Amino acid sequence: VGEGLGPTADFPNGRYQILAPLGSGTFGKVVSCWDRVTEQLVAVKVIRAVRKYAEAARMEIDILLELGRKDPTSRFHCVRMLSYFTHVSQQGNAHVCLVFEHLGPSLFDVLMRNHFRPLPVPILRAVARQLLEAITFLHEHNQIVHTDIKPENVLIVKSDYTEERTIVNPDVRLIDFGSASRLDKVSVRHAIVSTRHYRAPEIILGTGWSFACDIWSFGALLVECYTGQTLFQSHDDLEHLQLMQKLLQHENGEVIVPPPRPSPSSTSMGSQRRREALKLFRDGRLNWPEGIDEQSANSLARQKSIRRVARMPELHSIFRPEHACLLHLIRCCLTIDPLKRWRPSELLRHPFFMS
Ligand SMILES: [Ca+2]
Repeated sequence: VGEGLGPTADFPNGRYQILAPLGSGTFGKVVSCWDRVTEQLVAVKVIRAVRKYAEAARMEIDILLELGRKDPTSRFHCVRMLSYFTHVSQQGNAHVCLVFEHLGPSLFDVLMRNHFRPLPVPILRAVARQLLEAITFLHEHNQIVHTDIKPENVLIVKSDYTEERTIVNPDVRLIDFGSASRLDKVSVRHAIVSTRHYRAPEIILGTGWSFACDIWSFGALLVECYTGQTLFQSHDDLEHLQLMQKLLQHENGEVIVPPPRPSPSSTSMGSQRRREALKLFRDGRLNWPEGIDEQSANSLARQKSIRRVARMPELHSIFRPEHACLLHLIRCCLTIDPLKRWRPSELLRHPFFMS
């Protein structure tokens, strides 16, 4: 902190003076910075010179250029990239740096600051609306899928506050386009995408994901805003799918069904994924709980999973009677079949947003 990034003729110690940390992750670090040229606060994302995260940073730049061209003022609530540069470190490491408008706390930071208590519904509604506007812009105006919708990637960059500090009138930015994919030509993909807790079932099952996987993540995000708590807390595919089945078991038509079995000759990424997913099934049904151990009749692992699934609520029981409208909205999102999920422009017409 206190160094500069992006040396220039006028500012050889760096145009962007590092002020404070903002966030970090496997991608690298985000720092609050003073732009010595325009004399503004900005946020700069510096990607670790690791190649994996650096080539992701370059596709992010490309998408953000197109989003910013179509929406300079972020009326559709995607983060605005102001600039980008390569910071050749004094060692020799070149870091890809993205310069963003001044940012703000994430939804995760908000939940954490409130001790993972429920977000009040009027704020939930305002955040949900702006995030759907962002997702509509991506899917329908740009044919881009984000794939990484989660609390850490939804920022409140501007916000009035009511006094501890409450949040009123949030101004949302969706961030992190380093995993976004253009789907205007290629309709379906099969790579594993999304962080575990927000990952749609079709990604696990190998049946092909598209725009709809973002609506699943969105639905899981909203439930977490309502309860304060991550909805799917498993890191194992078999148990994760069962938690989905349990949540939705009282929703008509909501069953986890296996992918079609691939030709044994088929070498594609999608076939490989479907073969793996089929190991989660026995005679066409999800092989839970028996598939958790299957090496011991009496199993500690199997017993833990049974308790975790028993603790998982049915979707309808999460919501207070007076919040039936939000439940109806989430039902249009948390559908196991991606073809049943609503488009974000349709979700924006839902009565939850008129009232
Ligand atoms: Ca990410």
